[PDB]
Amino acid sequence: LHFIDQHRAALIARVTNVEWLLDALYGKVLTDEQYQAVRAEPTNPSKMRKLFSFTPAWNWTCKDLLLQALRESQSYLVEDLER
Amino acid sequence: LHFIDQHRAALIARVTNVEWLLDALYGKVLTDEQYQAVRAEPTNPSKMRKLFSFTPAWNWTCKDLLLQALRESQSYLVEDLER
Amino acid sequence: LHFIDQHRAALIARVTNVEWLLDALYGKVLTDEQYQAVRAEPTNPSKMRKLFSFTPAWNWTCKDLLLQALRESQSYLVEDLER
Amino acid sequence: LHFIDQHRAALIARVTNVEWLLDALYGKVLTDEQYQAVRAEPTNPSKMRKLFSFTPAWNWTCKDLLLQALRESQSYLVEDLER
Amino acid sequence: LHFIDQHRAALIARVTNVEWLLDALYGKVLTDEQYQAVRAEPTNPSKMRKLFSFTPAWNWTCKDLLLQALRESQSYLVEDLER
Amino acid sequence: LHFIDQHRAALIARVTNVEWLLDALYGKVLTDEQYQAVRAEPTNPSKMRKLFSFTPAWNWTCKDLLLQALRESQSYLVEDLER
Amino acid sequence: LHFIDQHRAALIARVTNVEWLLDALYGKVLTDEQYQAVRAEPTNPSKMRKLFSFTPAWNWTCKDLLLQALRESQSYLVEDLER
Amino acid sequence: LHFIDQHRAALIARVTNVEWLLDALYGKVLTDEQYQAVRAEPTNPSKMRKLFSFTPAWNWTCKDLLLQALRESQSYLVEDLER
Amino acid sequence: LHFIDQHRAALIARVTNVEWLLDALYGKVLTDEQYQAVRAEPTNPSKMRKLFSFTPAWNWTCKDLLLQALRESQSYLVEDLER
Amino acid sequence: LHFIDQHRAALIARVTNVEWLLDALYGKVLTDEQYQAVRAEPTNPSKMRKLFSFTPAWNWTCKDLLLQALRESQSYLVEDLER
Amino acid sequence: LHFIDQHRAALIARVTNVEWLLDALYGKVLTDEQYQAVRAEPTNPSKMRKLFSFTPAWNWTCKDLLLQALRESQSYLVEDLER
Amino acid sequence: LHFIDQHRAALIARVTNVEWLLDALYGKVLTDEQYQAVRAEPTNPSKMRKLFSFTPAWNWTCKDLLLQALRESQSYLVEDLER
Repeated sequence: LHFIDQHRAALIARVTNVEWLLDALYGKVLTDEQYQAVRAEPTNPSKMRKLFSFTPAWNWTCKDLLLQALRESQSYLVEDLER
Repeated sequence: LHFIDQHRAALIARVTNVEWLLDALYGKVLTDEQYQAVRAEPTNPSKMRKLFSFTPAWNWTCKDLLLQALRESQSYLVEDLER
Repeated sequence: LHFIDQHRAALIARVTNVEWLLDALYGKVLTDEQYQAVRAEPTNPSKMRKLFSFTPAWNWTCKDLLLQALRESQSYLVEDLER
Repeated sequence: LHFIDQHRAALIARVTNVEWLLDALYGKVLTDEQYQAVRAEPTNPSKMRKLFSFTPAWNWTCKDLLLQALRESQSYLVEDLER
Repeated sequence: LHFIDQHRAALIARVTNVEWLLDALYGKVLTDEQYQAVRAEPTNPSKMRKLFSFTPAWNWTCKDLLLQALRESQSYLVEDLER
Repeated sequence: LHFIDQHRAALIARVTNVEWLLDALYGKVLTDEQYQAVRAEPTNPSKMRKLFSFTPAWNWTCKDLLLQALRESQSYLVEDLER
Repeated sequence: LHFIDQHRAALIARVTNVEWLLDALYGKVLTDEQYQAVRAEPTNPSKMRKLFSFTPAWNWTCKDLLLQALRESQSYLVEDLER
Repeated sequence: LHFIDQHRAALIARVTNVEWLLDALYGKVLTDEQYQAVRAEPTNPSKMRKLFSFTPAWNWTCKDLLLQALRESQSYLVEDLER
Repeated sequence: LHFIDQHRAALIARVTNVEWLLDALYGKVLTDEQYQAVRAEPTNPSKMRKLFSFTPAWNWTCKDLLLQALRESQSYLVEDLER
Repeated sequence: LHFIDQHRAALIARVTNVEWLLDALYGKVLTDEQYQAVRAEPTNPSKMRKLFSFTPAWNWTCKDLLLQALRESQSYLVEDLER
Repeated sequence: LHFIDQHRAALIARVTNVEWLLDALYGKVLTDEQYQAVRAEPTNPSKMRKLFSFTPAWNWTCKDLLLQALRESQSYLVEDLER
Repeated sequence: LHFIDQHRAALIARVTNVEWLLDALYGKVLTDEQYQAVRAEPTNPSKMRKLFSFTPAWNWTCKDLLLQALRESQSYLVEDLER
């Protein structure tokens, strides 16, 4: 939801595990060519920037799934960020 | 805590026992694929580098547990470093 | 078949023996340079992803043989996954 | 023949091994400068788009050679596509 | 079961008889090649760590068999563990 | 000849004496650094795969010589395999 | 035959006379270098493991010969185990 | 000479020992930085492609030296090649 | 200071230890994203070029620290350099 | 103290009794895992090198105790060395 | 000096004792991290390549010291090479 | 000379007394570490291989001395082999 958009800078500068997020979000909201497009990007902040460049085409449900994926992957990160 | 960040270079260049540290930190702050990635790295300083590249996503508690693990494993190392 | 696609994440995150999958599937669906490329990848989930990136060109028969290889290798893994 | 342009979308979306096609077609119809031009393109669908962008300058013989190269590389892919 | 996962560090740090464990687990869960791979590992803790690296593919039954093997082999070790 | 390629998986999974083959094939088709590289590999199936990863450069005569060495060393193995 | 791999653990754990067995199996399926290799192990279980690691290359005839050798050498073991 | 570029695809697909070629050709036609760049290439066919990417700047003498290095390294490979 | 700028070509072509320089310069003049970006660059001269690309934004003090790092790390390299 | 690293080559090349040294250093500076790791090393100089690879993590006190162990254990070595 | 650079291929392909060379060169021209990096390299020619990758930063004195170390270790090797 | 490496396989497969050879070649060609390393090898053919892997650094004189040692040790072996 709006949480990921309200903390764009922190998500860009602090996410360390993009691989699990891409695996979780594949097929339902990510098409494959986008998967190889974002995967070939060299460094983690750049991959986060590329991934969030595709958000404006998403609905509430897509952001909800992304937020759930972040909570499942790094609960401590979102817990710190919300505080 | 801030200790491991302020002494990053010394931690990279001087610590020698990494895989015990991974076992101590496994299951709470590191996941399985991250464990495999950090373990396959050949040299000890490079493994420390791979581990430290994962720090930015961590909160205060993760660094606290890491400091506890280092104190438990090499008390003499941290004792010398803090001086 | 569709089984490997609809459990893509589980195959990425849980398969531990990729070597026998390669040497069994060699000569019919993977060529030499592809085998060298997938084998040089360091970590097991990363090799799984490298192999799965080649799937979109495959037919029903290739996925059927791949599934048969999984069933022959780890019957328990596929048995747990299907449940 | 007409197979490659009548199924342009499938070739763009499903070809996974492009370097074998490139070096097979090198020298006879492909000169170097566009070889490094296409080789620097990051993801496989994009390289397929770049390669297909040069097709309007090809005659029947060149596209027949390309079809033969595809048949030699992945017989299963063309067999599925023709179906 | 979950017992071997919740006490992973202690099982790594204390188990000294890997030989009879590998003998008992051969065939039903363990094939020849990775048995050879684990048998070439120099130290006992490293052998346990390599063995545990292959657990994510296991189901409940495999973990139960491993727990039974540990109970049969070292009653004192597990008896210390639950307490 | 084609025999060693058509049963590649069986050769990977069943040959146990790589040392005599390496001694027999040294000098004429094996180079010194090649021998050092293949000898440093830990496990027998991995050594066999390292050896077969270098076969595509071989001609008919080299494969025939290797098959002759196999027949000389383990006649029973090739006899069972051909049946 | 299937007997030796059906009860591998008990054979490792109970058989006590290895020198006679190696003498019986020498020359026909065991090479001399294998003979010194297996002889160098300190304990009886280690020698038995070194021998059994060489079984995957064996055919039915070799397993039958080994079964006959064990039957002729240690009867009490075979009738006790088969029950 | 023209031999190496007329058989370019075979050289890409079948050369297995490129490291000796890099060792021999260093200092006279290969400079340090490109040697390091090609040395970091993952797979042997990719190494061959990277090395041949530098050919258009070579004269007859450099190609002759490379051909002589191929002959002295793997006589069987070339001998099969022209035939 | 001006020393590193006046010998730019020598620093690009002769520096062999990039790892310790990045470890030393981290935190004060290098950001996290800069460290990750430079760390993924394949070969040492390329990493030197990438590091020098950000120099125009540096003051006298940053170049002084960089020069001190070079002097203490490899005294022989600089000592040859000004001579 | 600083004595041990200034004569590192002679310490590697001449020390013959390692088991007693590891017994003396066990527990206070040496953990069980690294004890097993160093003890499994084949040759005495190699064991010394494995031990010395662990020095950078040590403080003055650990080196002082190791020096005392050498002095009390082998007198001829140190009495030849310091001169 | 220039001697080791002019005979680089022979040094790569013929040196058999690397560890003594590293111990001789440790401390004054080799740092700890480089020592660990070269140590993990599997094969002797490959460790020679890794060591020679660090030459460009060296001055005349460092190469002279390396030449002296080779003369001290294998006088016969350099004696044959110079001829 | 060329005699020992032209009959390398027979030397590996038939030489039975290595301790006398190491005593004869100690010091002049063999270093202390080299002697300890070759001694720790368990089996005689493996010891012969360990010794022969160190021959490429030898000149004509070392090979001549080794041939003289073999002739002095086992006249029957060389007499049979030369035929």
